[PDB]
Amino acid sequence: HWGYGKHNGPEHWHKDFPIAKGERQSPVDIDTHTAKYDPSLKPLSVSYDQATSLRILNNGHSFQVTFDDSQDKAVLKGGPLDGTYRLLQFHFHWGSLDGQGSEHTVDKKKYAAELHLVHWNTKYGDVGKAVQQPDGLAVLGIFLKVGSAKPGLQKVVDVLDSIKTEGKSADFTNFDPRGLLPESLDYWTYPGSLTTPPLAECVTWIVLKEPISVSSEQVLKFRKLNFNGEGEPEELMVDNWRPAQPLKNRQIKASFK
Ligand SMILES: CC(C)C(=O)Nc1nnc(S(N)(=O)=O)s1
Ligand SMILES: [Zn+2]
Repeated sequence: HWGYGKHNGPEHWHKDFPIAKGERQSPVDIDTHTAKYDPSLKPLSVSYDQATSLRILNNGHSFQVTFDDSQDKAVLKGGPLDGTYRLLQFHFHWGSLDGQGSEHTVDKKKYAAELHLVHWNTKYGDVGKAVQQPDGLAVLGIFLKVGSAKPGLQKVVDVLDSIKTEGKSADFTNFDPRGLLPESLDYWTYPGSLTTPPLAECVTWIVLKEPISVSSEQVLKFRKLNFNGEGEPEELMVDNWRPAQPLKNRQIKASFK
């Protein structure tokens, strides 16, 4: 199975998922001086007031919080998007040390972690259909740097001990993802892909310029998770990030000057 190790990591994924070498792969380095301000871009509309979180799960490659996506409860619209995108789940990518962990980079800078809020276009009816469409998904990416704690992240951090190994899940109701968002919704956007297999080229990426700060204690709890299932040799879930991929024939647009 694919993973992040020497023998099954990102450099191997193309063998099972040949689109890994495709024309719109993610993540990418965001060269801030080359991204063009696009005044036609609209402000992002993040409507999370009615979000219904359901469960938190260790899937062997990250941990994810899943939401009820059977109704327009927590939706993303505006920005570069046409139509309405329902929040399905969020998860993180992080490093073994604070100097790596993000998937996107900014002028080659790596952040300690990156949060992905994954949404799918309601015109396609379900996420499985959406993944087969070039505009099927919108992933809101938020960088994490280490400094002050993020209070809205603590409820997530405190339950991670109950999902240490692959396959574990827990009830995770009444979590408000608005507590994970930075002040500014200034963003970069570009057409890309899922960053884990199957690497489908179905995503409009919306990457916020402003990171959130999390504390060393919060990220250290991420690093206690395990890639392995219970009973297997313990392998810390760290460095679950795909490196930046070739930009190829793509322009990154900025919502801000
Ligand atoms: C629910 C399912 C289709 C899903 O969300 N799959 C993802 N695969 N990579 C993602 S990422 N790291 O680009 O946000 S999301
Ligand atoms: Zn992700």
